Amino acid sequence: LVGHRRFVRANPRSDRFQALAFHHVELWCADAASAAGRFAFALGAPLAARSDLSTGNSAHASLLLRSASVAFLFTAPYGATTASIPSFSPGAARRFAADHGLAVHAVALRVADAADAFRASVAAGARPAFQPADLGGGFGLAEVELYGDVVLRFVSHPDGADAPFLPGFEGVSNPGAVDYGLRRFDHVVGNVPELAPVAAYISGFTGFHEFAEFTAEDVGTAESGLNSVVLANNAETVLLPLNEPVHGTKRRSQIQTYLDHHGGPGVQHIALASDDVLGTLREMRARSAMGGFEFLAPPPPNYYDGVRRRAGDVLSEEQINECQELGVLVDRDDQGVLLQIFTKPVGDRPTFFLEMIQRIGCMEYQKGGCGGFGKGNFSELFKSIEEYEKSLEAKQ
Amino acid sequence: LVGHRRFVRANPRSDRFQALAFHHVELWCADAASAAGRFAFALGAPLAARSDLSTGNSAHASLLLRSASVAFLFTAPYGAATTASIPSFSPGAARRFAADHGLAVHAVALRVADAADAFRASVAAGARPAFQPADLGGGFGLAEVELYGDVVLRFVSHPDGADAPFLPGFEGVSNPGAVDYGLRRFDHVVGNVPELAPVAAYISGFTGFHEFAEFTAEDVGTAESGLNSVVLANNAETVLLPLNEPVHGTKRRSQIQTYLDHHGGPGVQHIALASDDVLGTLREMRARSAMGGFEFLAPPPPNYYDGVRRRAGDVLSEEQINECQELGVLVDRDDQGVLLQIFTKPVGDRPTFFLEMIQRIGCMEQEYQKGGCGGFGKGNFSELFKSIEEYEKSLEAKQ
Ligand SMILES: [Co+2]
Ligand SMILES: [Co+2]
Ligand SMILES: [Zn+2]
Ligand SMILES: [Zn+2]
Ligand SMILES: [Zn+2]
Ligand SMILES: [Zn+2]
Ligand SMILES: [Zn+2]
Ligand SMILES: [Zn+2]
Ligand SMILES: [Zn+2]
Ligand SMILES: [Zn+2]
Ligand SMILES: [Zn+2]
Ligand SMILES: [Zn+2]
Ligand SMILES: [Zn+2]
Ligand SMILES: [Zn+2]
Repeated sequence: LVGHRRFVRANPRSDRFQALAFHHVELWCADAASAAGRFAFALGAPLAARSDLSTGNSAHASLLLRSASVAFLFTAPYGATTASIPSFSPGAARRFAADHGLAVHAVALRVADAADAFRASVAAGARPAFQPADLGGGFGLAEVELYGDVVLRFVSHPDGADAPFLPGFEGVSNPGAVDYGLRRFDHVVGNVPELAPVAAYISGFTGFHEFAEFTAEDVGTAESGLNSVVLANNAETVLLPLNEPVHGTKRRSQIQTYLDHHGGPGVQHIALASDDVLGTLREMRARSAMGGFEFLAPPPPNYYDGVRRRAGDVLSEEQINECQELGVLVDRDDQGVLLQIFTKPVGDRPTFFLEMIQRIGCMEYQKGGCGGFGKGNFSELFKSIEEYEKSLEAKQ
Repeated sequence: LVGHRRFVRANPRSDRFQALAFHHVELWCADAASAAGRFAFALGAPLAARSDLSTGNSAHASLLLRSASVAFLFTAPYGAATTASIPSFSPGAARRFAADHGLAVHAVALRVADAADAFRASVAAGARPAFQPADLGGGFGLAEVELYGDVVLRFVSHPDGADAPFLPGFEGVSNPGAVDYGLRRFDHVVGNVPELAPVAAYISGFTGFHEFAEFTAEDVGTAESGLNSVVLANNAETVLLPLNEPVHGTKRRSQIQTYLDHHGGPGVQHIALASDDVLGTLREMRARSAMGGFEFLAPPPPNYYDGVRRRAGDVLSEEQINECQELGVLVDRDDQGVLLQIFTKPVGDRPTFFLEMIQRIGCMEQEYQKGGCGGFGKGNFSELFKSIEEYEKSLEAKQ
């Protein structure tokens, strides 16, 4: 690493396969009904598809939530040839729940062809997880190891909006379901003990290029830190941050806390983009009291005087005041404005959480990664988590 | 067993300890947050208390939901033991439980006069011990015995008190904007077992709970399947514990055997939550269905509701009967009480555990309702049983 300021952005467009978009993210669950049901109301992502006993699948229970291009898959084992996801392992899924509580199993990329992505990845050092399979109807599926037991899943299928999530999934449209304006996955972040081997491995087999980086001096506190690199596809629409702890500090790094509590590497957080995040957050906050998500404590009021100074030329007073009311973090550069906020942990352990983001700018379609990653927001997020961890420590 | 019609109601008040009320039900989870979150908005039972890392407990993560006297506890192991608020918790047993059963009830808890007394009287009358009595501090007592399979009967005792915690070490939660949908109390908790006779003898034996009602396959079965049921009751008939067994040799598998097969042994099949306005409650619950709330079994056909008009039209308004029809509520009536009952579809992934919303109308006697008002109805049970059988058939058609 050289640090955020010294990193010269480039884009060689070195992808080894066509990484078109995030397709979905799959959580392996103790109970898919419980997780999907909670997430549906908490995020405004209505049930869109199911594959389970009611669809003839006795191998696994899968529920798909959608908010526009946000697609969350919740899969749990029952107590085989009927599986709609042939990579599914009941034993592994059962162990996963015990090992982590709620957490991400698979990060799915839509690719031109699953077999080609798999072949190109494995020829450039990817560890195979699931050999390519024809799912029928022109669908391809393959998986390789991403970090720890999280897999990178390749999905290919013909263009067409009649297309099922996957063959064997049955559509759902609930009378009176609503969304809260979530549009797409923005980024998916992994925590690992050692960054350099994982970054080399993933960039190696994907051809994904460095989009950004952050050292402890960029985003850490007096007491703790991390190092981060973000890998990106050619269009910089698929963004995969990677964090490692830094050791020898006054406190333990929140990334090491994660590894300790999670029981190994995994997805720390998933960022969900909205075209009006302030509106989205108003809806999500209304559901907080009745089992929805909560948000990390906002910065003090003086922060929001800074937001005026730094971003008052792009954001209206109405938006800035709403940012303050909702506890949103604001960062800007010459291309974009970043609005970001983090939930409290979404399961039992202080591990996995979610992020709501809006990128303002770079209108052309919007250019991928508009506004990049904000050093200012990053350092506030990090401080936020550190403070959260201290509160937990204060009650021992 | 002689069946519902020939069974002669008698209350010997033979409780071997003071069974004051249901206190809570505990679900052991691999993921407590997901279940508690969904249940909170599905049931209108907001988070009321927690014991977890944020309260200094590094042994288990516990969330308590409350709607008035309805109290659901969700507990999961963390990935220390001295920081537990529930000293009977075992991370190993909870992990095996979740792997074996998925989302399921582990503990049925009664408020008793004293936990040690309940345990002592229970064990002396044959109860299999699960957790020896312990003092939790603040005058709280906790003890456990085996109920059926892995499910324990938990005894909780504590002083009468305005702002006493659920259990010592649990911190209060009050969300601004929290609401409830009018659920008031637990009505009954139902166990499915392979053989009713030994379990009924065991529980009645150790508790001194008396027979409140019974049903045979001829009472409630279909042309293709059945069950047998007995209901046990405390002295006040406020704590009601039905027990179901399968009947064999029929054209289809009993839904009770379906439960055992998919659960992997005996367990809690369903829990009935009472409301003083179940139709009002159900409207609220149904408004949440589209966004991840619970769903309900399909209503019976119109001719059934022509039935409820003839059977109960004298004591129900047309508005109530019409709403029962809209919502798929089943209606039964005896000489004392009217029963309004409806079942959810399975509440987790497996077609095992489900919930019931019930209202009992009558037996008003300050102002209090007599326990067990309306008893259990042969009519409603038959239709609930038929609903499950129909549900199962829809599942099988998709193979
Ligand atoms: Co982020
Ligand atoms: Co019932
Ligand atoms: Zn794992
Ligand atoms: Zn490997
Ligand atoms: Zn810790
Ligand atoms: Zn910058
Ligand atoms: Zn900045
Ligand atoms: Zn005592
Ligand atoms: Zn005594
Ligand atoms: Zn078991
Ligand atoms: Zn049989
Ligand atoms: Zn089955
Ligand atoms: Zn009767
Ligand atoms: Zn009747």
